[PDB]
Amino acid sequence: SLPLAALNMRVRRRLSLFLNVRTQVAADWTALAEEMDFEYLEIRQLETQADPTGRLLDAWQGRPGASVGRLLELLTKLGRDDVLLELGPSIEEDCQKYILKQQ
Amino acid sequence: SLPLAALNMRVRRRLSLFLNVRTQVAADWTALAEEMDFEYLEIRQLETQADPTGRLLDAWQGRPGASVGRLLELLTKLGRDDVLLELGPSIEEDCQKYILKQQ
Amino acid sequence: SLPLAALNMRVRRRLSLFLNVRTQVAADWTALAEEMDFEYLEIRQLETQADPTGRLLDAWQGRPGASVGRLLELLTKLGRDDVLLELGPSIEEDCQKYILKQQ
Amino acid sequence: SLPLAALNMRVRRRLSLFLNVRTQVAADWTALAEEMDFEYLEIRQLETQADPTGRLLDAWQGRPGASVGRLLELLTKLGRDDVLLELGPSIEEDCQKYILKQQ
Amino acid sequence: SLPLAALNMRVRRRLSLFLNVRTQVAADWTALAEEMDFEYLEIRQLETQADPTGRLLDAWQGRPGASVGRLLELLTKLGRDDVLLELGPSIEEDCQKYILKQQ
Amino acid sequence: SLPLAALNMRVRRRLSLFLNVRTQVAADWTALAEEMDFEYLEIRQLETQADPTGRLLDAWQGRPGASVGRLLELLTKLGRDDVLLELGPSIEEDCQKYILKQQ
Amino acid sequence: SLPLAALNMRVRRRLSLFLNVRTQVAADWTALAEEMDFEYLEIRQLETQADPTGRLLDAWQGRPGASVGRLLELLTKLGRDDVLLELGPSIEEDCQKYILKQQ
Amino acid sequence: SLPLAALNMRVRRRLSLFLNVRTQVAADWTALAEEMDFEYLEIRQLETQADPTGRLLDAWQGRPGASVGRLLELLTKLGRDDVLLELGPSIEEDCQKYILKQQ
Amino acid sequence: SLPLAALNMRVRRRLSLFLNVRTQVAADWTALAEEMDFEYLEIRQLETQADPTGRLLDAWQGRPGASVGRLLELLTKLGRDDVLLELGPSIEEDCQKYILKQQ
Amino acid sequence: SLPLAALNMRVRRRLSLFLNVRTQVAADWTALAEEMDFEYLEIRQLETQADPTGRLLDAWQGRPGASVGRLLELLTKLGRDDVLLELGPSIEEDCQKYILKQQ
Amino acid sequence: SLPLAALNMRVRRRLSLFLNVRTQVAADWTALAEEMDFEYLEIRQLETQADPTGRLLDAWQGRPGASVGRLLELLTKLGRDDVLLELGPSIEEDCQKYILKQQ
Amino acid sequence: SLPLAALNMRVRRRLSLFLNVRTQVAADWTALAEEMDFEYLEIRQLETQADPTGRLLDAWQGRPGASVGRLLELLTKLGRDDVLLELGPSIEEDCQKYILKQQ
Amino acid sequence: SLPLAALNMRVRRRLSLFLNVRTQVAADWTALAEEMDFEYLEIRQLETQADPTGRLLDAWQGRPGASVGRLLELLTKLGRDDVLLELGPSIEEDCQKYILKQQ
Repeated sequence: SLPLAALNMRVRRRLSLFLNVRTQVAADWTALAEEMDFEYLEIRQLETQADPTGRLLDAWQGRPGASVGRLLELLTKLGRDDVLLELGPSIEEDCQKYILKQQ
Repeated sequence: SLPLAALNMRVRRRLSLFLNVRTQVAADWTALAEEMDFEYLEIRQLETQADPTGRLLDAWQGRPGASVGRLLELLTKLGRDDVLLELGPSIEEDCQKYILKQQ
Repeated sequence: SLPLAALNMRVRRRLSLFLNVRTQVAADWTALAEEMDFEYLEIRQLETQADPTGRLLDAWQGRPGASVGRLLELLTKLGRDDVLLELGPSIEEDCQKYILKQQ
Repeated sequence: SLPLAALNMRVRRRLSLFLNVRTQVAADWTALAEEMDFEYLEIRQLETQADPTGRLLDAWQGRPGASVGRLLELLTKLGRDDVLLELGPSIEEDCQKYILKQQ
Repeated sequence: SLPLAALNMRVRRRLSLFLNVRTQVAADWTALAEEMDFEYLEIRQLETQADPTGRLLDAWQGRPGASVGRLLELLTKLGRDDVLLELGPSIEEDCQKYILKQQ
Repeated sequence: SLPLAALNMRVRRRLSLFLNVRTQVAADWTALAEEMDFEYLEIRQLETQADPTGRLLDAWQGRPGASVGRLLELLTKLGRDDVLLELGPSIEEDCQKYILKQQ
Repeated sequence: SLPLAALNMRVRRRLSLFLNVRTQVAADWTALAEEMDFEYLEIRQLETQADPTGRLLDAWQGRPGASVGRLLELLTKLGRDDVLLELGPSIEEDCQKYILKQQ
Repeated sequence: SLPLAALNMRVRRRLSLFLNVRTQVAADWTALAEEMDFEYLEIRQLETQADPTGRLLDAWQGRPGASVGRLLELLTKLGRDDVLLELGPSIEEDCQKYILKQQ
Repeated sequence: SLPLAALNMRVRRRLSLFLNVRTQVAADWTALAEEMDFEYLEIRQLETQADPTGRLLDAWQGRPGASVGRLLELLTKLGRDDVLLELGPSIEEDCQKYILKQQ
Repeated sequence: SLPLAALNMRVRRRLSLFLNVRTQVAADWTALAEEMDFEYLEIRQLETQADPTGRLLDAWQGRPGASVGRLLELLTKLGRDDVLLELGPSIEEDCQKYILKQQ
Repeated sequence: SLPLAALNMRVRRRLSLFLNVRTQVAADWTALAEEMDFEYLEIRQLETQADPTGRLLDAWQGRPGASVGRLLELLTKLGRDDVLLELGPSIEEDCQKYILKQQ
Repeated sequence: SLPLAALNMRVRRRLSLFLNVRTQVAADWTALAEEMDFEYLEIRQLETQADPTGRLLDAWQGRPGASVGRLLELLTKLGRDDVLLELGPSIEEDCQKYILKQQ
Repeated sequence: SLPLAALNMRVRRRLSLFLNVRTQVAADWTALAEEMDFEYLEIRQLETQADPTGRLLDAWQGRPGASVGRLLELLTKLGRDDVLLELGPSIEEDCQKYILKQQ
């Protein structure tokens, strides 16, 4: 559907709080980065700078498959329903704000 | 119900004091880790780093069945009523604080 | 009320010292930029150049809702009462100077 | 087809919002600048001044292969379909305005 | 009283030496971060970057209850009188310097 | 053949689960680190940081003999056929993905 | 067949209760350790640390002949049918769980 | 008097050599940990990690009664005059060094 | 031979992906920076800013020994044949493009 | 004595190499910035931009106490005799050049 | 020899591409500006406007030591042989054109 | 004599391999840190970040007694002649390189 | 001669298998630890952690008399010719590998 420029700073910080908690067992932002067809060296470069989830979403702005619904189904494919229950209405509320800005 | 981000540092330390006392006979954090569908190698990786209960709860943040009530009923399924009598009101008090933060 | 041209260089530097301290947790200038209906790409463009709070106030000069009182109530909506206690009398003192310049 | 003077300020700002978000992994304006046969020192000179995408399009005004359709196919060669879905109708609407100005 | 901008780099380093010694038993900076109404994911994000006490004080700059006396009474509520006996006169000496800078 | 940048995060975590189970009798990651011509002090430095198998593979990125097939035959020389039966098809599936990324 | 990572913590504790009862006459874990081609000094090193059956199974993770069926036939070769009658269905139930995790 | 930050690494290792020799009869570091008002689960958590005397002194850094003279009188209350005869002049020599660092 | 202005953005990013993976054991970009006669404080200054390999190549633009072949033989002297097998044809392809631009 | 315009680019880079190595323990440029009566928010603003020592000396150009000898005695008050032994003759050589330019 | 009016726009742009790449480590145009006896405030004024190398050469038009050979030996004194190998024949070709214009 | 900026990355890594092997009995980097008049909380802060020997040498850059010969005699005072026999000629070879850079 | 960093993981495990078999009559690792001038409390601290021979060799890395030949003659002074007949060629083979690494 619509690109990830609809997601403003408040949602993109709340995704960061969940996803850059770096765990060796479960699906942190590196599992998401692998599901978005990033090379290992790209993920390893994103590990260095702070907020790697935000830089991951910035690097996944211009990619041939990127959208908001693709992000919401990749977060379901990872099984992390932690984020879709809290960022459920906020992502829709920032979708409708971007649509109203496009009028 | 609500995710394990409602559980702040004070409760998550008091669960750690009970659960990472590693016993060969009774139900320590490894029995809880088995009840949360972790592989043996995941539990064996969590044994290495300090506070394995806290890293266990961090790795069980994003999992398809995780919640606070699921944790409270898995601690009942293990029979450890040691923790539910002391962390009874504290888990509710940090549930209501997270709800009030969501307003 | 009156536009943000009443705010001269001394107040606009003291807002910059508080607001462009970039934090991942609390409300820096990006939370304020989101509260003023800026797109994510606008905020991301303002991050690049130095003094992003000053360029944020320059980009919020000509906007349909902009005023001094709107700024003072958006800084209350973010909860940052750090700035309203120190820039309390200075914003009024530069309001009254702009009024006296209009005579 | 027709040169890049057909692209007025509104499209050239919306390309700037997408393309000068400088990422180390994906295709920002420097990948586009490399696809338009610029030397490394030219791109390095364009990095210094603000809005490097606008100065990139100004430096690619007079070049032997430059057109609007060449820009639209170089943005497809980079795979960034982020911009062609939002700047789809606007580039055509400013093409038809330039044609009507030529009568 | 007065905000935490009165606390310069020397005091803010000496608080860091005491408070980011991370202990599982006593009150390190995470107990202080919980006493300042931070979510678990905020504290978990502050654990990642170096000097978490300094980033904790930066994130507690703009918060509705923040002051120097609030910090001095939260360090008493944690019972850590280690810091109030050594940073006793230094916090007052940097309070009086900030007051003299305000004249 | 092809370098270890073909091995993305999912395989490199599954090698970590088998290989950093530290045993005194059998061949854990330290036997593999010795087979890759590392000094004792290098292995002793890799023991300190978490995920020593991942940091071992990162330190064996740029080495004169490193490849994917060299890793698969060093894991056979150690006799650990535990990993080649489960990471059999996954290493080939991430080889073919890296080849398709090179086109 | 499938490796010993299928055996989670509950089965690996119930094997430990039977097998590390150290007897001079019958077949405890040292007879099993001899049947798995361990040297005397390896078994003597495993005697020192607590739960020697669990460390024995960890040291027999990566070995050229190790599997679950090999363990079940070595426990038959020792004649200990004490364990195969109680850990009969549990080893199959944790085999099928590992297969379902591999999907 | 003065806090336990006066005690540097050499004294804190020599206390560790005496006190973490774990005896069932006499007063090792657990008797000292009980005399410093630690809960049983705190002491049981300190038993797990290596150098429990050093982690005990780190956890007794910020506590309402902690000082160097309190430590020297709690080691007298336990009757262990083994440590006060060898760490007699060294604790004073590191007290006077901390005082000279405070000037 | 020819200077490092022949190396455009695509090669200079692919060198960055390999070389700024910062390892304590092997030869990352700091070993290369030492082989190019940089002082420790220069390398320590280059560590601070992002993409230190790109800023390293920019600081090694104007140096008395710098060329493309010198870079290719210093990457052989470090033994990193990881980069010469993938950036083999690309460095020649951007050499021949710079020569054709010089005509 | 004479102002800091006597210090040209070569000395001001060599002070930068020593002083902006950011350490948590010793006296980097932030201790010097505190000794020159800068507020915490000023130092925090200078941390953001690259070469903070050079921007620190630029912000300490016009200040009521600034001179070259004041800088040389503040670098002695911090105890950093690292810089006065190497930038000993160079600061005098650029003092005498500024005097000869004033004739 | 002959003044810098012999250097036309094409050479003066190619010197600009090399020299105004602003590096903190090597010799950019500010090292050249220091070698031509400019004050720090002059160089700091030249930093503000775009193409600082061209404005540097314009400000070094009328100076008592300025010539083309002085520029070619100051670029050798800085060790930047990057520019003398590419702007070797072009500076001579624009010297001979200026001589032929003087006839 | 000469400061620790003479010691480049290769020597400073080889000191790190010997000195940050953390032992409870012998003289690791913490004994060296105590011999260089660091407080316990400084050493405890240096323990947290990786390569504590390198950060120890960075924090001992600007200190009133620091030099290369002081380091070589403090490593003799600790009795560690392990490092002076292997880093014997390398420290002199990087001393003479720094002297030749000073010319 | 050469230090104990020449002894890699395979020899250091084979010494551990012989030497940490703890006997009350013969010469285990504690007799060797006494022959290397360790205090009783040091040996008693090394008894606690697993592989006490490896931690004994790590604590005897930096000691004024430590070498490989000193170890081989202290194992002869204890009369244990069990280890010199099996670790005869392996210690020489890892000596020659360390020499070839020093080239």
